[PDB]
Amino acid sequence: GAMAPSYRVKRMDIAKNDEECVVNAANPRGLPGDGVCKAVYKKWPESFKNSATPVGTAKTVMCGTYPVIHAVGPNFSNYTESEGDRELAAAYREVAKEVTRLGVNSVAIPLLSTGVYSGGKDRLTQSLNHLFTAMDSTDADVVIYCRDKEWEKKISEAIQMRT
Ligand SMILES: CC1=NN(c2ccccc2)C(=O)C1
Ligand SMILES: [Cl-]
Ligand SMILES: [Cl-]
Ligand SMILES: [Cl-]
Repeated sequence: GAMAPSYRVKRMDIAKNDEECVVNAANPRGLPGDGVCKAVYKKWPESFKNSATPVGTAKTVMCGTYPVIHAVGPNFSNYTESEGDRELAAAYREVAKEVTRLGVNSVAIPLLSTGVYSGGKDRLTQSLNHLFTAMDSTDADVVIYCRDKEWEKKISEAIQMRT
């Protein structure tokens, strides 16, 4: 565990993270995909051996000794708001279980079910609150990665609000 477990946000490519493991915003089929998933495939392609897993789950595959936690959030184009919310909360609970099991002191994590799984809705607050619900009982330093300047400010505000 970290001496003083924290949350931080950075606006940059999660493939360049400075943490002990990474969470991939994966598809259920273990395909290279697009966005974060494609960046993760280019950086850690070995971690996509037998990475397919159902929606609402996380599956860890090593790239050398570096753990890639493939977390599959729901695609809100396909799920109802209710069932999508339940699956999104579940994926983050499975990430917290894997982070704990691995014994890492830090993890790099994107906001699940934003971008192409958002069903065209702004889900910053929904996704980030599920992240906090799962990760608050863990003692890893959490570094959230985003690409948008306005999202950086909103995530930073939400972190600082609760300190
Ligand atoms: C930046 C981002 N904007 N969005 C977004 C998507 C739909 C509606 C509004 C906003 C993301 O998911 C990431
Ligand atoms: Cl970058
Ligand atoms: Cl997404
Ligand atoms: Cl973003």
